[PDB]
Amino acid sequence: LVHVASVEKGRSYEDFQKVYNAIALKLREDDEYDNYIGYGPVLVRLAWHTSGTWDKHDNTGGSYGGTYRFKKEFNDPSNAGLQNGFKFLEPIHKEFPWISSGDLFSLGGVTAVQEMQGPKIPWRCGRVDTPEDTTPDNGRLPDADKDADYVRTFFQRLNMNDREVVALMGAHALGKTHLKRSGYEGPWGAANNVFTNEFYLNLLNEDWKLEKNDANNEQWDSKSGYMMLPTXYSLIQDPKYLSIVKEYANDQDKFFKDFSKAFEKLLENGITFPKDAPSPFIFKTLEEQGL
Ligand code: HEM
Repeated sequence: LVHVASVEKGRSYEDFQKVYNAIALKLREDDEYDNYIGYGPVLVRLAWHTSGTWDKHDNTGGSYGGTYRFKKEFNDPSNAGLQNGFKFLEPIHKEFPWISSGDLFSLGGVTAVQEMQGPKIPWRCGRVDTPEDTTPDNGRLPDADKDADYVRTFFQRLNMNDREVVALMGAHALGKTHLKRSGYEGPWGAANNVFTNEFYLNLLNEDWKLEKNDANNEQWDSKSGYMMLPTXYSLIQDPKYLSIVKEYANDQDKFFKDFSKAFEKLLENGITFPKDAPSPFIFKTLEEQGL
């Protein structure tokens, strides 16, 4: 199918800035979640998993239809824990019932990145909810126990090249793995709820050991108490990925710019924006608005 963006009737930038603000205010208020990491990371992951089901070959999946609201997708084992992000967004949707589910899930991720001091991420409205039978089957999100060739091939399905992959993976500065959710345990760094290039610095600078965690899975652990998934560590095992890791470890602005482009692309894959659609919105943070 073709999925044509359709602006929620009569809405404009100010309407979406209000939704942004409500997400951002709740992010600030609900500070205790996940041992005081807060909801930013899980909202970024929800935006990525609701977009990352896309298949360029036939335009199935993707952010357009908001299909995570259906049980097949929210019960995907790959999505274990994202219910927390959905629950966070439920009072936002109740207050703003006119936004589509795909617009809300993707906007949650943009708002989280920006409020965590990340780059501005331009965002377009107009995803339209689609019916339950359009929900993609489970198994389209990536495995963590694989190598660089797996990662490279996986992301071709999402039309991402090596630079886009390495940039997107820098979101693992955020949050942590949780053993009961994914079979992996630990944070990738210390600044768990501030968006920086720390993922790359930790890859290069920590001393990593290949260990088994208490779910009997291998992961790479540092004495600082950080971890990398096998797929994260593959970015320094593959020589093409390694060069880009070093680039982003040495240039915060370049990582921000590249992440912003790749994340917007991820959130817009599958969507056709009419020629006379609004331009992408760049929302002000609460801090910029003095809120
Ligand atoms: C090869 C690709 C990737 C794999 C295998 C992978 C795998 C994982 C795994 C296993 C977890 C832990 C879930 C848990 O136990 O809570 C996780 C968390 C996370 N992922 Fe990734 N991921 C990948 C790419 C991405 C990308 C592209 C983004 C977004 C741009 C992303 C954002 C995050 C975030 C923010 C978290 C933390 C969630 C929290 O703290 O609740 N990941 N990922």
